[PDB]
Amino acid sequence: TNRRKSGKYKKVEIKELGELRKEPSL
Repeated sequence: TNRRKSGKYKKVEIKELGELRKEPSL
């Protein structure tokens, strides 16, 4: 498996999983 906890992911993964479709706003 791939451990996404590598760390860039706080920005990277959250951004691409969501900002392409909804606001990156909280």
